[PDB]
Amino acid sequence: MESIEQQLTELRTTLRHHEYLYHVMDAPEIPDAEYDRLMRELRELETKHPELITPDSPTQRVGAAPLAAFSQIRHEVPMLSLDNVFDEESFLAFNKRVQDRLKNNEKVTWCCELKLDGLAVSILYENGVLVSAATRGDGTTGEDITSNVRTIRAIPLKLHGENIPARLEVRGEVFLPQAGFEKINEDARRTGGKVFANPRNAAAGSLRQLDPRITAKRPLTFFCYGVGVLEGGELPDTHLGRLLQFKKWGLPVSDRVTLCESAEEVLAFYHKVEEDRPTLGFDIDGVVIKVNSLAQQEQLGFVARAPRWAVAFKFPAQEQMTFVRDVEFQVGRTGAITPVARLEPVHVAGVLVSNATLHNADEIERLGLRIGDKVVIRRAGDVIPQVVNVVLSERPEDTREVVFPTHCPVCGSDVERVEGEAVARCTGGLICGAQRKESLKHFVSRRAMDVDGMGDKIIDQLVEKEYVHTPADLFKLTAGKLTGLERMGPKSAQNVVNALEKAKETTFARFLYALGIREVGEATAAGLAAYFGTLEALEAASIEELQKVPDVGIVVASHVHNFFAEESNRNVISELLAEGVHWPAP
DNA sequence: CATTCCGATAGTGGGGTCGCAATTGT
DNA sequence: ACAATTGCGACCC
DNA sequence: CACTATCGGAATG
Ligand SMILES: *OP(=O)(O)OC[C@H]1O[C@@H](n2cnc3c(N)ncnc32)[C@H](O)[C@@H]1O
Ligand SMILES: [Zn+2]
Repeated sequence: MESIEQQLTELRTTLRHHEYLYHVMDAPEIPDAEYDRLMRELRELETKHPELITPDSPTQRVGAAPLAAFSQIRHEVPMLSLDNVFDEESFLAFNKRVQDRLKNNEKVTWCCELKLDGLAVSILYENGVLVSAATRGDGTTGEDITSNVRTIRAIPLKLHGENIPARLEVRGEVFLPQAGFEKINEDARRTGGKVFANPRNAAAGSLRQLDPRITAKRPLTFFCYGVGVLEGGELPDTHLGRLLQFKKWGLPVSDRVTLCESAEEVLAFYHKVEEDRPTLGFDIDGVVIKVNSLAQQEQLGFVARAPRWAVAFKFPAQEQMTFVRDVEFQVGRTGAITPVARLEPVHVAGVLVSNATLHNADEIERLGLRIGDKVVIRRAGDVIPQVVNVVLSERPEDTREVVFPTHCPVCGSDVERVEGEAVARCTGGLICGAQRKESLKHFVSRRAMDVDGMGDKIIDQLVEKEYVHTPADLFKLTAGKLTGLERMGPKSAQNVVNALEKAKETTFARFLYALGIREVGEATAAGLAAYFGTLEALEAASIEELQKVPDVGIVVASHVHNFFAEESNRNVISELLAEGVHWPAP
């Protein structure tokens, strides 16, 4: 309610104060994640009132600004994923889905783009002025990388054409072309520097640098592919049309973007790009096919993790060979026992591969895999290690059978492989230390209670030393007790207590998900949350009423019902609430 | 309607690099 | 008593 | 980030 001038000055005062403490204490940086935040808030208010900007304002920073801790930025519009298709048939299925859905909106035109291989970045432009830039994070909240993005030559600090909207969030890929990647490695080996493994991870590392001066020396570039929040302007209903407009604003846009009228045209485009792939000058992992019309785009809507109007049409992945040195079994929070191949380290498409999931016992039999076997490996989708097949012809004289454990490798309990099901799991329950660990690990994960600083190691030790038994115990911990832990310390322990405290404020959906109810993942957690609104109506629901919730049948209904039916869980929840955990009432 | 098909999730798995701070070295 | 290493978790794909 | 099993619900005969 306080006037503009009074708001500007209160932001500048806090900013100039942080800079003061920085110099005084002779600090290495500004440990306050609230310095980058305040700065973007000042920029947002300033671009809004270009006449209320002073030459003394921190926004007119004359030279290198003081280093500051990374802050976060919320995405009004989610930065989701893409459903993948790997072959012409997979695409035709996608095409059928889009068609069968739409009601005689017949004219479906496909906008086709290269799927660049770097990292996603969202850039907010207010009245044509670049105010902030953020990564994707969990889709809702991402890291503020404004300082690093400002050093990217290809990204204009201000747009220029006509009808520039009041608010325009530009989404695209930041990346290192091959020549830039090689230039950086040539410099690393010349000096004592460390060389990067590939351009994707090098580009990402560059944007996580605390000191922008270092980022400025990385020849990062950018390409627009979409839009986030949009307010004002006169943008067209065609996706291509919009990119064409961005290009006119001065934003960088790939000249390869094309329009296809049929599925055959899309396929032709796919093979065309596959052929010129080596002449691009940068890496790609495929092409993105999307409904060009923003209207139809809205009719198709999104699913949990991705739009229904687009797919990433990926290229086949580069294969390599190596051998299995061993197969280990890891226990998950729901008791699941997953086999993992330990491989002889081999380089594949830019990275060192040492491990690959084997999924389950059926997969191991399908492959006929034995310890010692030679295998064909590949980074599926150009990211994840996958064991394609065993090379029988080269099976060593001496190989060892892979024996699925009949007793959990942790608590020793019996393993259960239910009739007709493929998954085998540990039956120890609360007795199993691996389940306890994985469960607490899941409770603390980014899409759950999001407790920064709590990882596999700290959790392992807390469960090992019997300090924690249930989620509630996590908040009873004090700096004193944490300080005396392996790889733990005074400030380190304080950061955890702080993160735990901050984690108290959540949402019903995240809390529900954090509880780890069988078959209740993030999507179902949100559905149940939105349906009942309160933890009361939920645990008071019957199996028959639970089945009224969309996408919830008897399996889920029963698991949910049996979960709250247990006093055990009732007190875990009640204790968490007692501990302080809470969320916005509907 | 009984089966089969399929869209959408759940659950569990991988590697690179950087900042912070625990830990080791001068 | 700082300075240089390096374990761990964040957080990219 | 990818894969597979599984669940819920739509499609098939
Ligand atoms: O499945 P996923 O999470 O890897 O995919 C989402 C990411 O795909 C990238 N990308 C690259 N090119 C495009 C185009 N042209 N359109 C939409 N997305 C694109 C993004 O970086 C995104 O996060
Ligand atoms: Zn066990």
